[PDB]
Amino acid sequence: MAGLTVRDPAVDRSLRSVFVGNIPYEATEEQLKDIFSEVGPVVSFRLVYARETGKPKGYGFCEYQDQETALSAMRNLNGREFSGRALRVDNAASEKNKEELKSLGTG
Repeated sequence: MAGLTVRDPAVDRSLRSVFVGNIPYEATEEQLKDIFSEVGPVVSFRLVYARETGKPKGYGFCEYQDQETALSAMRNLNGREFSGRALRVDNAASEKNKEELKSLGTG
């Protein structure tokens, strides 16, 4: 990306992570797992839900094993209908999407 030396590995992790939205409340993390695996190898992922009934908020994130694989998700999954809801997949490293993660309370 920048082409600069980075000592913080969290930067590369953020770059290879994406922010996923428009997730059906009927969808599970296991269903999302499959959706993510269609793109490529995955490190981690989470679906954020309301701490009450358990109903998903429809937002989460996915960490891929490669930054280009994460970009492939942004290419493929972003705008792709998932059980009625067209998924939004952005770069988690983006300030806006990080603030969205803060709103979700993921860190």
